[PDB]
Amino acid sequence: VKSPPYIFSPIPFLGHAIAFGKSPIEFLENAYEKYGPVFSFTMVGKTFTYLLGSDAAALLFNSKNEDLNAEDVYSRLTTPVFGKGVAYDVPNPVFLEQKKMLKSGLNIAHFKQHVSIIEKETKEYFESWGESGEKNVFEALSELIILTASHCLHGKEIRSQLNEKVAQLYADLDGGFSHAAWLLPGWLPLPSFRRRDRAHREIKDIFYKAIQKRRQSQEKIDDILQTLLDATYKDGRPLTDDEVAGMLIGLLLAGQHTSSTTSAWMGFFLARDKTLQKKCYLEQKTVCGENLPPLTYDQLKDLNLLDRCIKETLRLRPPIMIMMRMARTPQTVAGYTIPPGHQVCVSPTVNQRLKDSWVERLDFNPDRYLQDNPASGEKFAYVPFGAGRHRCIGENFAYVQIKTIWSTMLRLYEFDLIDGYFPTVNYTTMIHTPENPVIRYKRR
Amino acid sequence: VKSPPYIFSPIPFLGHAIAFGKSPIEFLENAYEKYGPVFSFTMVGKTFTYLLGSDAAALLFNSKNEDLNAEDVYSRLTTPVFGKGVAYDVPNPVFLEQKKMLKSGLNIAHFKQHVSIIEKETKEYFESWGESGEKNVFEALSELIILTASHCLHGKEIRSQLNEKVAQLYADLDGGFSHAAWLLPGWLPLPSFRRRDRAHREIKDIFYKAIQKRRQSQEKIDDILQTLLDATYKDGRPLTDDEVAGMLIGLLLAGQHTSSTTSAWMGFFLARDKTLQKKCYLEQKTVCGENLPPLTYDQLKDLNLLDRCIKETLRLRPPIMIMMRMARTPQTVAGYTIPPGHQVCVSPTVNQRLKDSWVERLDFNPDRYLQDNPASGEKFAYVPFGAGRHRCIGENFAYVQIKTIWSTMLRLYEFDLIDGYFPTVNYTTMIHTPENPVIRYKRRS
Ligand SMILES: OC[C@H]1O[C@@H]2O[C@H]3[C@H](O)[C@@H](O)[C@@H](O[C@H]4[C@H](O)[C@@H](O)[C@@H](O[C@H]5[C@H](O)[C@@H](O)[C@@H](O[C@H]6[C@H](O)[C@@H](O)[C@@H](O[C@H]7[C@H](O)[C@@H](O)[C@@H](O[C@H]8[C@H](O)[C@@H](O)[C@@H](O[C@H]1[C@H](O)[C@H]2O)O[C@@H]8CO)O[C@@H]7CO)O[C@@H]6CO)O[C@@H]5CO)O[C@@H]4CO)O[C@@H]3CO
Ligand SMILES: OC[C@H]1O[C@@H]2O[C@H]3[C@H](O)[C@@H](O)[C@@H](O[C@H]4[C@H](O)[C@@H](O)[C@@H](O[C@H]5[C@H](O)[C@@H](O)[C@@H](O[C@H]6[C@H](O)[C@@H](O)[C@@H](O[C@H]7[C@H](O)[C@@H](O)[C@@H](O[C@H]8[C@H](O)[C@@H](O)[C@@H](O[C@H]1[C@H](O)[C@H]2O)O[C@@H]8CO)O[C@@H]7CO)O[C@@H]6CO)O[C@@H]5CO)O[C@@H]4CO)O[C@@H]3CO
Ligand code: HEM
Ligand code: HEM
Ligand SMILES: CC(=O)N1CCN(c2ccc(OC[C@H]3CO[C@](Cn4ccnc4)(c4ccc(Cl)cc4Cl)O3)cc2)CC1
Ligand SMILES: CC(=O)N1CCN(c2ccc(OC[C@H]3CO[C@](Cn4ccnc4)(c4ccc(Cl)cc4Cl)O3)cc2)CC1
Repeated sequence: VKSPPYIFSPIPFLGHAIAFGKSPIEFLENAYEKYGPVFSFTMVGKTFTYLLGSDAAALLFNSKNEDLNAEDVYSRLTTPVFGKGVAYDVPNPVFLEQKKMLKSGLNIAHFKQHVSIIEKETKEYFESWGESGEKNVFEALSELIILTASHCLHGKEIRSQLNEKVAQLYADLDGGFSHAAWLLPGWLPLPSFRRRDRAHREIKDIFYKAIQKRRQSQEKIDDILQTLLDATYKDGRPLTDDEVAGMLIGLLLAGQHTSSTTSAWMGFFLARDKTLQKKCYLEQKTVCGENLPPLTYDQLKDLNLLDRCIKETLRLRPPIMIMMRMARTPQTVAGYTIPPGHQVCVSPTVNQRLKDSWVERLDFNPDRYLQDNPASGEKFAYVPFGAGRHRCIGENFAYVQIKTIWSTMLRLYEFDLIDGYFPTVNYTTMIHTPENPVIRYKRR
Repeated sequence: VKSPPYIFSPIPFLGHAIAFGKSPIEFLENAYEKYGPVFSFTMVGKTFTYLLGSDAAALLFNSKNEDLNAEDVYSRLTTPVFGKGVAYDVPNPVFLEQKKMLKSGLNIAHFKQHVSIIEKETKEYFESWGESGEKNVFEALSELIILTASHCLHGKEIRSQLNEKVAQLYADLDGGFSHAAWLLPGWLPLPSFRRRDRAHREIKDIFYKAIQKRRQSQEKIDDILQTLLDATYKDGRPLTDDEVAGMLIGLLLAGQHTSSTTSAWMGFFLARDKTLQKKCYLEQKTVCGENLPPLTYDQLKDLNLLDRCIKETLRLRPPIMIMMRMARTPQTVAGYTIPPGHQVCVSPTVNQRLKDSWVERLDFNPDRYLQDNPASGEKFAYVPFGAGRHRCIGENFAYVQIKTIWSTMLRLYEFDLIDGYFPTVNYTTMIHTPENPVIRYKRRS
């Protein structure tokens, strides 16, 4: 019985809050060098054990929620946003069943509807950008993906309900994913806290309309919303309008920022490497045809450089930078015993550029997978959508959304850095955004 | 006409204060990577331009004080501590004459007196350490250096006055060297300013009577104090007691924490590398004889290995991390022009560790000066004592003090890391101290 190596700190309560908050990746890498794959440190009165590399990460991924708990650590910020009865407000096994319902709605038949739907929105959004200029790509992508995600994961009913003042209510909901919502108790009246809670009530209320609007129309519509309204537990109990609305919010959030971010980054990687940008466009012609017809799901499967470009963007910029659990029981990894109380953590980001197992780690090189790599060489070195019980379900949909958008975007425009500026990473938010994400764009 | 590359910060007033504050060398080397030898950034509403590498630092080192001025940047810290009419409170030509006088005291005749003074102080101090144990070297060293530096630089009369009270007065003065004193206006009253001011008066008062008393006795004492009492500007004008008192405070502050931090680090470099440590002890025997007799200045010149260990310590841990100037007129380096108003900096630490010119840069290797190295291969790669008009005058004394101390310390003890711990650097203060500088020791064979 032995404790993970502990990283002592000068500052009594803050701990490593300032060094880690400043640049978590450098911090975690420096710690990996000095202390190894399993270590502890204190931030803001809380102790964190991190698991780095595949072997160590294995513990968090392979474990039961009974032993490494996700609600204990997420409820604080998620439950106020998504709502009661949904996600981390219920016991895990109840959650899994809701996960299976959402899974059902994410299949090839729906994805075939999604492709053309997203393609139209993309084309129609970018009518405002004209033939050339300099605009913020991430904000454009943020707005577009709020349109595409809603169109696909919510109904046409809800998509037709989106205006300026609804995006504001979504923005209010984003402000729930904060530094402060995690650390500070909910009973404090902060600006962001009231802002968020106001929007939750409103948007639940807006979803109540559209659920009622569809529950009553007879036209057989087969999208994701229908899948939810039709589903049932092992019980045989259908979902309450509340439950449904709860998981509609969870879909909107999961599906929006994780794809805007990633799309935005890939933009800058492709603008920095103009040869690779050219090859992606060439592959568009080679696969789909020189006449560039509207996109099909079946064509997507064959855009393999684009696919690896997305694989590689997610490698160097996974939007979920950290996974967390609470140790409810003692757990053993690498010979260390993590005591109950620690928040146990894995970082895809660190794992995915770890010097031990990636060649030219900081290089944007989608051909790395066409060689030997730990993404197939190792279990948990490449892990942007997690693994085990808490593993993602949006991977196919996120690949469809991003793929369609960038196909359309490369068809519209050639992209370039402004004065060679490659954006750095903003760590002031759990939304990890590119700093000043403005690209130059020529018509193709 | 082009200004240096500038590093932007989101944070409005503070700018890079946190990123620089936390790890300056890390910050500066990453900046070197992205931007090159010359760049500018801002902290707490001040803009800094750094000159990294021999070629760039040549600007600061070669420049005249009118162009790149030190009073403008040092005075707020310095004058309150040393007092008026001294150092950076007077125009630079006046300071040079002052430096010339101090220099004339730092000669071989006095250094020979110093050796046997310092050795005795060292032997006597470390009697409280006993056969073995675990103690805080850095604390022991600063305590010791206060005694040795006073004895050598102030004289026997002042050293006999050194008690618990006076040690506290000096520590209050040290408190004047805060980042706070550099940033915040002097009419504010933090606890530490009051202390600095009160202690400045009480120390001057002590030095006054000490100066008075020797100006009177007939004992022909040939030391650094007498050199000051007998000195004269080109004028013909001798120093007033307040000037003598000033530079005496200057001397103790100067010759104290520079030697104590450097000695402490060397302790840790020697404890980390045990076969190096033993070779140093063998050198003692090989040079001074097997009997290990009392140290002499002459013997110190032939301790080449210990010399290079100090040289190498100063290379990796120079006590003065940043030298600074105010730009009064515009200056040009590497094609860039620094506007008047920027604070222009060099860091010996960064220069002395630069991938480009240092083979295995982070390695403590005293024998690197027996190969081809940039200390002789370049101009300003190795500059722990500065260069140009503001060049240090204390190097020879520093070496005498540290060699004598560590020579003795090696004869007395063998040193070890506690649990393989090597202290990291404390940056929260201007005395760049080692973290938890406790060392293991046992009586040497
Ligand atoms: O000696 C090296 C160390 O010195 C300085 O640390 C001081 C620090 O600045 C102050 O904060 C204070 O420490 C108090 C601390 O704040 C409290 O948390 C508490 O500490 C207790 C721990 O909570 C508890 O876990 C246990 O500690 C044991 C560890 O659990 C166990 O793993 C092991 O620790 C070893 C580490 O695992 C290993 O990594 C290595 O530690 C290195 C550190 O990681 C590194 O940061 C540095 O530490 C410096 C530090 O920077 C200084 O500021 O080097 C270390 C090399 O040793 O080795 C560890 C063993 O040394 O064992 C420990 C038990 O030894 O108990 C502790 C109480 O002991 O109370 C503290 C009250 O002092 O003071 C410290 C000491 O000067
Ligand atoms: O633009 C004119 C500028 O040109 C020269 O600077 C170049 C520099 O020498 C190159 O090294 C390189 O600099 C890179 C830079 O170091 C990186 O940090 C990065 O910068 C991006 C930021 O990371 C990102 O945050 C954002 O910047 C925004 C700021 O965060 C925000 O505060 C605000 O900027 C305000 C400034 O804070 C404020 O001081 C003021 O700035 C003006 C300067 O004071 C003035 O000297 C001049 O700068 C010259 C510079 O001296 C040349 O050497 O004009 C400045 C701006 O007009 O005014 C701002 C208030 O609006 O807004 C910015 C958004 O711009 O984005 C930046 C830029 O991508 O990227 C750089 C790599 O390209 O390039 C620069 C520029 O060519
Ligand atoms: C690039 C896009 C995406 C990435 C990189 C991503 C990443 C992740 C990661 C890392 C996890 C594991 C979290 C943990 O273990 O703590 C996860 C879980 C999950 N994701 Fe995503 N996601 C993306 C898009 C989506 C989409 C579009 C949806 C909705 C269809 C979604 C819904 C979910 C759900 C329901 C979970 C399960 C949470 C749990 O079981 O505790 N994600 N995702
Ligand atoms: C190892 C110990 C020492 C180191 C590393 C050191 C370092 C330095 C450095 C880097 C400078 C240049 C300052 C600048 O340009 O900003 C300097 C200047 C100076 N030092 Fe030292 N020093 C040491 C010991 C001493 C001692 C013992 C004395 C007095 C006996 C002393 C007195 C001075 C003086 C008078 C200056 C000139 C300041 C000026 O002209 O602006 N130093 N020293
Ligand atoms: C203290 C500290 O150092 N830190 C505070 C906590 N910090 C953190 C916060 C949240 C987090 O996230 C995990 C939870 C919350 O969000 C998702 C991630 N997600 C998003 C899309 N797919 C998955 C999620 C799951 C299902 C659904 Cl329906 C929707 C979503 Cl948003 O899992 C991960 C890390 C890490 C940094
Ligand atoms: C904002 C910022 O980034 N920062 C704050 C200011 N920072 C700084 C502060 C002081 C400094 O110091 C140079 C001046 C001050 O002190 C000496 C150094 N000194 C000591 C011994 N030998 C030389 C000195 C010279 C002669 C005599 Cl008589 C006595 C002394 Cl104390 O020169 C150098 C740098 C640099 C870091």
